[PDB]
Amino acid sequence: RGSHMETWVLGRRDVAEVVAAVGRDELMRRIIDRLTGGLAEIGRGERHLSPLRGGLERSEPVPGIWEWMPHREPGDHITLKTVGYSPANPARFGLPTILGTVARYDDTTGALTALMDGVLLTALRTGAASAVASRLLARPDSHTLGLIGTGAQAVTQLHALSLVLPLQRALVWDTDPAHRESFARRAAFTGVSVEIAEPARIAAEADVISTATSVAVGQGPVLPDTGVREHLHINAVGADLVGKTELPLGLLERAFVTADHPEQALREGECQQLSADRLGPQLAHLCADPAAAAGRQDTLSVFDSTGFAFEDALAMEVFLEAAAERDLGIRVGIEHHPGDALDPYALQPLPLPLA
Amino acid sequence: METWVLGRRDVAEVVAAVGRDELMRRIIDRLTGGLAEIGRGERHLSPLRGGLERSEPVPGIWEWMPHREPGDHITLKTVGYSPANPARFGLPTILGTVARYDDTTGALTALMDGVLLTALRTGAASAVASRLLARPDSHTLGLIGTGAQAVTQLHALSLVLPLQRALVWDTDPAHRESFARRAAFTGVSVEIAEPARIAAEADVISTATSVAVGQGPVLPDTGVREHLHINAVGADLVGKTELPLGLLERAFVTADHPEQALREGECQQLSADRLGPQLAHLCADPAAAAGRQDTLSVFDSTGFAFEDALAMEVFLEAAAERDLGIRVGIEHHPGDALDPYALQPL
Ligand SMILES: NC(=O)c1ccc[n+]([C@@H]2O[C@H](COP(=O)([O-])OP(=O)(O)OC[C@H]3O[C@@H](n4cnc5c(N)ncnc54)[C@H](O)[C@@H]3O)[C@@H](O)[C@H]2O)c1
Ligand SMILES: NC(=O)c1ccc[n+]([C@@H]2O[C@H](COP(=O)([O-])OP(=O)(O)OC[C@H]3O[C@@H](n4cnc5c(N)ncnc54)[C@H](O)[C@@H]3O)[C@@H](O)[C@H]2O)c1
Ligand SMILES: O=C(O)[C@@H]1CCCCN1
Ligand SMILES: O=C(O)[C@@H]1CCCCN1
Repeated sequence: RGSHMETWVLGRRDVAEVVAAVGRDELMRRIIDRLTGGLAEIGRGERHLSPLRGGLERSEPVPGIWEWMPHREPGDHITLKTVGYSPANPARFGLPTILGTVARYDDTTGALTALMDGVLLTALRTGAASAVASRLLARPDSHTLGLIGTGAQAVTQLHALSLVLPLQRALVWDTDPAHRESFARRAAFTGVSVEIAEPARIAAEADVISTATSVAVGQGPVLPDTGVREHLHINAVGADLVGKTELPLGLLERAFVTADHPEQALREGECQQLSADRLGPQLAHLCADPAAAAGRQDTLSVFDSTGFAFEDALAMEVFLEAAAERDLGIRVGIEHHPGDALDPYALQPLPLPLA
Repeated sequence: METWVLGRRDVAEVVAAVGRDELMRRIIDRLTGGLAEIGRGERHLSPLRGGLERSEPVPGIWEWMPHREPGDHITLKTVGYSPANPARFGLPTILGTVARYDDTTGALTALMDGVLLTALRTGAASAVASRLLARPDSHTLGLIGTGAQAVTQLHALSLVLPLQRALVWDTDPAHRESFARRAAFTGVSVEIAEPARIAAEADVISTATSVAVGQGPVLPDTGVREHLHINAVGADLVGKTELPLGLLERAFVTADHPEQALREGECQQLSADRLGPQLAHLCADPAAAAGRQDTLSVFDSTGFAFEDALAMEVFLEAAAERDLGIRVGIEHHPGDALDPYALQPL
């Protein structure tokens, strides 16, 4: 009837090809630009924040969560990221803590049209979001980045931030000695000099900090409440379980705090520690009217990052566009579309080879 | 390492390898056993499902349906209800897929079609309820709505009851016209008949319509047989019902998922205290249904992810039997877990 629909699958080999072909820096800039425009759209009321996401707490081996994150563009498509936070992963299985995929469904028919790896895309859009926030809230001559947690997100935090700020040094800490010791290797491609530094030194020297740890519920802060530079900006990225926090309450209460997604942040971000009156205007507001950020670069600021599906949808479109140009991915007929729409058993087998 | 994907050609090859009747029976058996586990408190009903409403071209909804087995895997069905699909697009109303993820690590280990699977487990669920609640000598099936679910309703029921004929109705003439062809494989003779006649003559009815919210009922309260059992299958949007209230109030009603049915099924029209035991309890203790076969009964079917997990497991086993499917490395598992740009050869 209509032309046969199939699901366009970009797995790990194609996603690697997009990175090699576009270039890491260009790909990240594309994501930054698309996020910036989309957040400003939300800030103008032209689009909406994603609905709250849902999830299943897992107790074992270590407390974790598996979430589904929908975003609908009415009449167009529905994006659904499915993603696990499993922080025993790298230590028990050799896997990323964050493992997921992103799928797109036609909003008109419901058909699954595309499916791709969520691991790299997640890391990219999360670094991008910190870059968006830091352009607005970090001093534009920031030279020193601090990183607490030097696992996966840390790599793209450094990368994104190195594209928007004149970073000269990264001072880095992880409670796992092997993970902080390998960071420099992982960070080499950015050109930014790396030094292992304890949290107190990070707090004392950084212009900009990103916290992105797997700290357990009840076990923060990961950055001690000591001396910070007056203009410090922090991207508080770590987040999973209710009860999981990274920053000291005291520090938050001296900061201009902006959430990506306030309803979410107030339940599972750093803002879970705060009453709502202690939040400034949300990131989308700042994107749409950057004058709202006036004077905030020069005093303490916190971006409370939690992640939401709109970010995944935008990043996925960047990937799909680049994959379309470069002829990447496979086409798989996953859904059964019977030749008679009213007959579940109108099934077509694999054609016979020509003998 | 990789994701095992079973597509449209592979599910065709499953049905051929197993046989339509046998595959249905396999699903009926797994569902019976699984429901009984729930009825004994050994497994739990899936959590309430989520959804996004869609207004164009006609009202529908797209839903996500999770089921966790703590420690093995998480099943997620993603499924649309888009009742203009057949007439506008030549696509099924119900269009979905079912994915399996490892509970421990979160990885995506399998992905398959949800269209056949949904039709089969939904037929199966009615067969489960009907074996308990229809007269065992039922010979006449009634169908209101003769779209895709009606096919597997007839099929599954034909396997647990000695059906000789089906009396059928659809508000779309072209859809009631084609039913006999879609049903012919079962050997059950088909006759088109108005809803009042189906109500008077059927031993067992399944309602599975894409009726709009507030436009029920699809079966009139016009006189029924004493022993009638109804599988009330249709549902999607809150405010959608198929049965007349007067009939529900006189019935022994069992729900697949009571909490869900009270919100989205026929049990929307009832209070919790009026329901009989849930279907899981009846499967755990069939003796609890004694005598209900001979009086008016309704199974309020809404669909829940546990049924999809169980059906998916049947497909996976059959496909493993025959090395069916492809394996695709979708997820980027960097050898270096801490490097999202560690991609990936050689
Ligand atoms: N958009 C978002 O805001 C977003 C997106 C992706 C991930 N995340 C979250 O960011 C966090 C990090 O993810 P990841 O992929 O980098 O995980 P990872 O497991 O790759 O890295 C986490 C690092 O934190 C270290 N760590 C644990 N406790 C610490 C402490 N007290 N101080 C310093 N280091 C500590 C671990 O040793 C590990 O190396 C998680 O909480 C995750 O859910 C958020
Ligand atoms: N487990 C469950 O209970 C479960 C599972 C799958 C589908 N469903 C539901 O079953 C319903 C049918 O799904 P389908 O896949 O067969 O859809 P379909 O579109 O193939 O068939 C529905 C049929 O209903 C007919 N119809 C509409 N209004 C009617 C009326 N007032 N009287 C008689 N016929 C009418 C249509 O003309 C169409 O032929 C949907 O609501 C769907 O969401 C339930
Ligand atoms: O938005 C994200 O992708 C992450 C997934 C893990 C939990 C928190 N946020
Ligand atoms: O359980 C199911 O698959 C169907 C999906 C559509 C809404 C009604 N229930």
